[PDB]
Amino acid sequence: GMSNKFLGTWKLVSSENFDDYMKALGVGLATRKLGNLAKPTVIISKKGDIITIRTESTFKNTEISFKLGQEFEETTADNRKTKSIVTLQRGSLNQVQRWDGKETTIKRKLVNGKMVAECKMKGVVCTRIYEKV
Ligand SMILES: CCCCCC/C=C\CCCCCCCCCC(=O)O
Repeated sequence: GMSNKFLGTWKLVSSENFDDYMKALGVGLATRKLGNLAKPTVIISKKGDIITIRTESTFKNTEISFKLGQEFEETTADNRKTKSIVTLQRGSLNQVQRWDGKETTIKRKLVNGKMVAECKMKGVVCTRIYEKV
């Protein structure tokens, strides 16, 4: 299952191409300006086979709970209602969100003890690096 090295609290330390990623999602300018300033913490926890990913920031908080391989309904930070799934691939925790015939992926992987989130929508690739805190 998911590595126990994911469990705990993570702080954003770098974000590359997030504005274009949000644009691809249809997020408007005022929201993007606050999203570009946000430096969230992400808390990953697990109870039995249920994994929770909680994001906290001044602007927006989110939380998802899921079992690997089991599709669920999600509310995203920008207020999309998606059909989502999280699965593993080579230890990467990979999320897909679907809605209105569109798709985005967020792949969260451990790299030298950091957590790297690769976020893809259309041709846009955004990379967000987190330190464990
Ligand atoms: C919730 C805190 C960050 C987002 C703040 C701006 C709010 C809405 C715009 C849409 C953002 C959707 C992506 C959120 C980030 C996913 C990748 C990650 O966990 O780093």
